[PDB]
Amino acid sequence: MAGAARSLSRFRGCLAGALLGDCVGSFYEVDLTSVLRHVQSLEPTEALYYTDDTAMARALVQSLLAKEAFDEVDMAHRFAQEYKKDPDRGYGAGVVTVFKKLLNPKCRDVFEPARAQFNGKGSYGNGGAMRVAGISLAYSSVQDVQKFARLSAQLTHASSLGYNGAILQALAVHLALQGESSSEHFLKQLLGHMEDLEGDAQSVLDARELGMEERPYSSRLKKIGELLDQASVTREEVVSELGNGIAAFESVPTAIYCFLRCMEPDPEIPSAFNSLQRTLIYSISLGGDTDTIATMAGAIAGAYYGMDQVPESWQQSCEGYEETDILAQSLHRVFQKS
Ligand SMILES: Nc1ncnc2c1ncn2[C@@H]1O[C@H](COP(=O)(O)OP(=O)(O)O)[C@@H](O)[C@H]1O
Ligand SMILES: [Mg+2]
Repeated sequence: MAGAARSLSRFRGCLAGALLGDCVGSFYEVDLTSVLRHVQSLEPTEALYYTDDTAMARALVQSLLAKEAFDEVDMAHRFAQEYKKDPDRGYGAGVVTVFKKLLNPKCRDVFEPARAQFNGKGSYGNGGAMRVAGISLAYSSVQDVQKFARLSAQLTHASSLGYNGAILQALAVHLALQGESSSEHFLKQLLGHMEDLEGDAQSVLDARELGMEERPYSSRLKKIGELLDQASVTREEVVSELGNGIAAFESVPTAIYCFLRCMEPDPEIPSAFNSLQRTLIYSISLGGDTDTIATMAGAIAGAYYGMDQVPESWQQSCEGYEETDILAQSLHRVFQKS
């Protein structure tokens, strides 16, 4: 079991969970039967490549470790150089333009490329959120998590839909690292934070311009509360109400739903699977952007259940699982230990 709030086990389980989500989810980038069939093939060697989700998470974490702090110039450069070195990881069509501009040594304003995206409105993709878990490992306070989730996200994702998705994901990880909670209290804390954020005029403006409801993440969290109280919620219901898409708004709430729903056993998923495995399986069964939804659900679940629920056979199937683990331990030593 995962032990105290912000334990080493929780740190390790968080990054391993994210890696598992990316690697296993990537196979389907779908039905529950087919997923269950496919995961049997993990049972008894870095055979599953990671994608942009992990590549960016690793750069983000390496920046934090390098500076023992957030440094936007260092982080932007690490993202750009990681892309330069290994461009075929499955980066979004939009965000590669950001990396190209950052690679220009004349670029001394590292937030400006992201702001120019999509006719100056910014990306609303889930790429800011997919990599953000490291932020919550580095920072314990809600205040710092919000601040640095936003800043890290804004390096590529300047739309409030994009960066607020990243904050929500980081807040979910923040909470999961604290250990045992009712699903009620977990969801309620998230709702409260997003209601606070969606009172800001930039959030209200971005939402209105995109033709959405007035406080979008808040509305989705309320929907999650309803779904968690509803009988026999089907994949159709989840996907139609929450989404399974590349947009942050259609993937971050979904990931959180998968975590909360899978806190309890489910007779549709064999009992031999543990809670972390169940969460990953369920999230992939939703289809769509299985890679990023599973990566995000995995980060939350990993933080909550800890490393003892990370199956060696799954973990050792993933490219770079040892590097991922070292980074988690390093985050714990530098920012959690003294
Ligand atoms: N403001 C936007 N207008 C139109 N499409 C967008 C917008 N923001 C994101 N997208 C879509 O989402 C995709 C992924 O976003 P992008 O920022 O490239 O990468 P990431 O997957 O890292 O979020 C884009 O290639 C595009 O298809
Ligand atoms: Mg990916």
